[PDB]
Amino acid sequence: GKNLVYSAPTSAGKTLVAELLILKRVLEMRKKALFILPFVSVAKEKKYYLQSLFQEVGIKVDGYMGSTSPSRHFSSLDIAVCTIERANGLINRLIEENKMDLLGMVVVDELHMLGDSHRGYLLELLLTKICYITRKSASNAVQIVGMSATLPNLELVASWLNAELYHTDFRPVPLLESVKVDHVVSLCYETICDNHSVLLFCPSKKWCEKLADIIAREFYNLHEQKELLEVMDQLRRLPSGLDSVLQKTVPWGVAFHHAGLTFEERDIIEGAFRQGLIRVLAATSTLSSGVNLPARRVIIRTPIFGGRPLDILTYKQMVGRAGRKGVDTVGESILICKNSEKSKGIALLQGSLKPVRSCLVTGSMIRAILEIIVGGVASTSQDMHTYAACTFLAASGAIEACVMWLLENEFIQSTKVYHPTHLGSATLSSSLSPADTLDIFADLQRAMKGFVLENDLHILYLVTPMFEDWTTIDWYRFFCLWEKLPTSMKRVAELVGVEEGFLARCVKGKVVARTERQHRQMAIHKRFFTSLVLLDLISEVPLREINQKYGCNRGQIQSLQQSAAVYAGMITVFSNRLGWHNMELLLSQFQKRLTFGIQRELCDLVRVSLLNAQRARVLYASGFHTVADLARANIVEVEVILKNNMRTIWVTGRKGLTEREAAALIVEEARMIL
Amino acid sequence: GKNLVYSAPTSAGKTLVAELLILKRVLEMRKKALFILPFVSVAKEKKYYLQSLFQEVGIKVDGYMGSTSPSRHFSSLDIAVCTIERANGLINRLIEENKMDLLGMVVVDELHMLGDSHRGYLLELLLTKICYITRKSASNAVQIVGMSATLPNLELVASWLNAELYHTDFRPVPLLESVKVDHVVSLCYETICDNHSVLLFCPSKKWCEKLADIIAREFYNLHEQKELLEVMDQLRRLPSGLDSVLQKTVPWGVAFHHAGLTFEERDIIEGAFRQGLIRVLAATSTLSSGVNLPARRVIIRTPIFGGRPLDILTYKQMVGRAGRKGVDTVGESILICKNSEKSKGIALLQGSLKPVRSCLVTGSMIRAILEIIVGGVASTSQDMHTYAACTFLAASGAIEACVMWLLENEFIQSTKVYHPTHLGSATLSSSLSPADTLDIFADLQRAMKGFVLENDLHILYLVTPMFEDWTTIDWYRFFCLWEKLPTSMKRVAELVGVEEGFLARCVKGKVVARTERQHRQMAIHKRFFTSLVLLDLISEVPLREINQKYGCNRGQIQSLQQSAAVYAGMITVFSNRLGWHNMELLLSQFQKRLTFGIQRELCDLVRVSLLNAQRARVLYASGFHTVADLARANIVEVEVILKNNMRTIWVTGRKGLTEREAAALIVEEARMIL
Ligand SMILES: COc1cnc(C(F)F)cc1-c1cc(C#CC2(O)CCOCC2)ccc1C(=O)Nc1nnc(C#CC2CC2)s1
Ligand SMILES: COc1cnc(C(F)F)cc1-c1cc(C#CC2(O)CCOCC2)ccc1C(=O)Nc1nnc(C#CC2CC2)s1
Repeated sequence: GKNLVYSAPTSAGKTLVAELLILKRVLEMRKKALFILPFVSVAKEKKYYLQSLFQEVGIKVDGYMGSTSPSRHFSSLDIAVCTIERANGLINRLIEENKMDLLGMVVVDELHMLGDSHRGYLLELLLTKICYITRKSASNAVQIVGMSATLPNLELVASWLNAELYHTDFRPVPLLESVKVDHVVSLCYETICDNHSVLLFCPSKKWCEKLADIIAREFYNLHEQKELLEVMDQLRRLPSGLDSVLQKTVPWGVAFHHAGLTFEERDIIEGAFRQGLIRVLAATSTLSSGVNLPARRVIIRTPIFGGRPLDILTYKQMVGRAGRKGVDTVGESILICKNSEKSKGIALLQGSLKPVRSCLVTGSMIRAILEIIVGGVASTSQDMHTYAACTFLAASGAIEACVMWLLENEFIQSTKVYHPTHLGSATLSSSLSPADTLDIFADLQRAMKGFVLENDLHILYLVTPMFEDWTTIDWYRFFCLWEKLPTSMKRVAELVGVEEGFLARCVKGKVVARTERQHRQMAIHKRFFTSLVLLDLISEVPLREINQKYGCNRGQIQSLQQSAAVYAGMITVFSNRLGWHNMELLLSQFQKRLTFGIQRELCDLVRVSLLNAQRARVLYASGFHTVADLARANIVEVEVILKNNMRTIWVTGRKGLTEREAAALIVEEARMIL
Repeated sequence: GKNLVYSAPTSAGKTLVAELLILKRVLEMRKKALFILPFVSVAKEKKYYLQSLFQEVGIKVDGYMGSTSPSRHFSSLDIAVCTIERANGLINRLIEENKMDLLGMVVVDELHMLGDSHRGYLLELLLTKICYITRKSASNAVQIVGMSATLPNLELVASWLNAELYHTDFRPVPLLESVKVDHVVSLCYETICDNHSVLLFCPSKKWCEKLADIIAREFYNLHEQKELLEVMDQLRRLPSGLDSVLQKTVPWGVAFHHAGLTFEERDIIEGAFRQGLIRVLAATSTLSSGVNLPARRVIIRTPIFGGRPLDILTYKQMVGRAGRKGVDTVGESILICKNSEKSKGIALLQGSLKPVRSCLVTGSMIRAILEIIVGGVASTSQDMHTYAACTFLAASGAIEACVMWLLENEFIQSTKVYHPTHLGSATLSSSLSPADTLDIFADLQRAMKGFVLENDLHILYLVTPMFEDWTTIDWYRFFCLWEKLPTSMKRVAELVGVEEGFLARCVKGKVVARTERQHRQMAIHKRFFTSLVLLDLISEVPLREINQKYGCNRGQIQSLQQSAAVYAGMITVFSNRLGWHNMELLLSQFQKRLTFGIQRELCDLVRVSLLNAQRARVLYASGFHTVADLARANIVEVEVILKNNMRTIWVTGRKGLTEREAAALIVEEARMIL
């Protein structure tokens, strides 16, 4: 229980050590384990893997990722496979409730993210709080396990965490590198003739689509069918339908995988590839940091990705997916270069990843100071410097500046001793960034004076996140929709701040330059467009209909859905902690409605993990209006309802599931819910 | 008519050459002649002097200064004694109306203000426009005469204006500067016994008052009466009454003069000092650049003014007031010093004033570009660079940045010819700075959607200027007034943006730190406090009642009065040019009501220059409700009304006026108006 930080090339079973450590710790100390994964997809994959592995030892495994959360109290859980942001929230809530002693270990995967990143600082703060609380109260308190690629300063991280060090560059499939100067037809032909699949990464999404189409054309012209047809049918029965280009590419074992698709389509392509059924997949940069998806031959189209040299970490994690342990002898990754790109290619071939930074006036420091002060762990400035000493920045004078920033904005109160008033406690328990909480407070307080209850648009405007640019807003379409809007929605539009003059400016004049800080007025109209999209989402309209009506593809629609669900949950917690009972009551339902994009009727019927938003409606239309009603039904009835030995329906973390047994698991899990 | 730029010490008849030049030009060419003065008080004094000097030659003199404007069309005028800002506005209007050829000369006094100052850049833009128009369209077009103290780069100014150069250090009363460091009573006794006046310059208002108090006390302990009693009675019957400290200081030949007093009290004190009735006058830095008030001996309290060494220009214009031409032989300017202040004093005794800068992304450059483009004198970048060359900055590449700034904010439209749209023409005509015109547009547009006509407060909030901090707001009193406000005024308070939360924050907690640009919300509450003060002003409540109710002294109240009058006129012109007829109609009355602080009924009755706000009320309450009704009245009637050979009433630019002939002039001017 002396902590641990180790690194090893992926595909070497590096998570094996972590799984055994979780087993030993949870079985001996009977304490909790937090498994922190960087992204939601890998988080779900790991959650299902842990569930499958450990279901036989009477141990629960349920994770806090995305907009979801375990259906059971955290007390019953034994392993929590959460994400970085939600793991930080978990740590903050545990500190607030004075139950840190319940925690037995915090396993962290992909520790290299702790450096330069928009979410690495959350990991740094989480680990810093663990170290601080462990040092203040005492050698079996809380173990930390870390995983990553070859880190130049891995020993520095181990010293920071007071953990052992273990780094070995061993992989069952050695990776060979000998540059030999598109000329891809013969290469792909000789790769396929060897009975091997191909994974090729492209810089753009349209470029990936086009390359998949071209490769399908090559294979169709020049040169199992049952499983391919099964995958085709699986793709067909989806809310968003089947892509035309995907339609003409899939039958030839060639397809594409980009952020434009929906999560279900991406899952279908990934699962098809893992079986070898897809012989060519044109992916993008996102898949590099996605689920474990090995391929004998990996292809990288160009060192230039998005108008800049491809990152060394991205290249390393792309090449790490070259070779299969147990069936391959040697994998291969090829980076096609050019005369001008030869220098970039040779530069990327050599050199390890850059050193890990700290990313700590800065919003991260204000966040950390708030966390410690309102967590009741660093109240007096005497001990608050020990926390700064515990940070990775120290291990590798802004505290006074940030502390003042919190008192100026009434986040904390001074008495020598600092305390939170109500926005410090509402900000920390809400897991909202203190910088944006001022705007959130101002907007919510304004809404409660003049709220519009005719429709859900005013509630949607308050749970609409604009922390990132999900899509390039089309302003002519937006103006047309504004013209077509009813009066009920226009009332809320005027209330929030949307002006017809600004839309008139944008429809014809170029995007107004937001040079001045006071031009958050641009963010208001983007937020209103997003809120209209969200209203269409929760009105249960098809993804394609929204895509044509607003210009946002289905992938961006789903990403906005997840962001709005998480933001609605966060705002609900904020309002609950601020004592805004009517606001909390209005916002409580919306988290699930955004999560699933369903109407108020289906909220109870989506508590079954096996019931989608489309499957909730067909079961709801048939006459099942509640989980209890589902619990009382024959398998054959739901089977025929769904139909109106070969696998068609798709669900996350699935198995050899067919329509026959799919209905059986709906009632079985419905019974368990009761 | 070859322009001219000359410098000479004040108190040497340095304006005689200028008066001669205006006389000759106006009589020969029969063309107008502006006379730009820096401040409103000196502008009024010069206007009255020119009126007296040229009334016998059929030359009409009436200036555009402060919140006032001539009652007759500019066409009838022969000399316009305007201020820097209003002279710039006059030239802009002349350019807009394509009647620039009416101008025969532009005499500029105190040209040293061209350098470091918040109003010098207006002078630079004015002179640059004169030069550009003269050169683009030609020997005797528009003469420019200049004046200043000893200027290190006077020849540079002459070269910029392409004018002559004359610099002379000659004064009839050669000044004898002498710094020296018990005997104070003896020095005061020997100075006063010489039958000469003394002018002290103290840094603080309170210290000036207290020093005058101690000097009066010492004169009393060590101890014409009729004329001093006349001055005392003149001070007595003023709207602000008589100051107790001034009451006990005046009758000993001692008095004080600061911005705290009212314009009428300052005028009375200055007149009494000029006649010799006041022997000792403790003034402040403001009087240094004010009216021509010579003194035999000037004394400077300490070079430390406002926590910093006294300015060199300020010190020079202080010593310039030492010596009377015609009755005195020599002048003395003593600067008492201490051990620590000896170095600063010695530094101030030696050395001339610093060179004149230009003060030209900068708002001044945006203003200049807007003026030229909207005026139709530089529509293409080819010639606009010529205007840049004409500037004093050139004579001693930001245009592209400024032109984009105007296109970004829709001040001008590109076609490559440039034009104004509506806000470019409305911004130039109103003489509003383009930086603040965006906020003004946003606020006025928002008001027209939800205007409150119950009271005059919502109109006042839109004509309240917050370009400077006229007073330090006492937030406890403001909160008390807030909780005591009616509902009609609270409606407008909530409409504009005033929140009880911010007022509560300020009432107990320290003044909130406005570290962020989004915190113009502090300016809203200061503006509302100022608008309440203005509402009490135009409601015709006494100055003392406002001072007790709000904490702002009478001098600050009058300064805010003038600022609000000018801003109301500017906003009225802005609304007129933008085509806002109802807003212009509502704002049209308020300029005069704010100029005089009267009610709607007295607005017509104050058209007589010889009628204060108090003199309009006593005549109105009697039954004279119109200027025409005044024209039909006997002198004895108005005299008895005023009562209910002694010069007891004060009026600007007065003469041996008592209540007997004061009534006579009221009816005489009433007839002239008709
Ligand atoms: C109150 O906070 C949430 C509420 N609800 C949801 C859910 F509904 F989605 C998610 C959150 C959340 C969102 C982000 C985030 C984020 C972004 O990256 C993306 C969205 O926009 C802002 C930035 C980070 C942390 C949290 C969070 O606190 N998680 C937890 N939940 N239970 C917990 C417990 C417990 C007791 C056992 C001890 S800890
Ligand atoms: C439209 O502008 C005004 C309207 N009305 C008043 C009056 F009612 F007060 C004053 C102004 C004004 C204010 C400032 C100013 C200023 C500050 O320093 C102080 C206040 O806040 C902003 C900064 C500067 C210029 C002007 C102005 O244009 N003057 C003129 N009037 N007729 C003119 C003519 C003509 C035809 C013969 C050719 S030119």
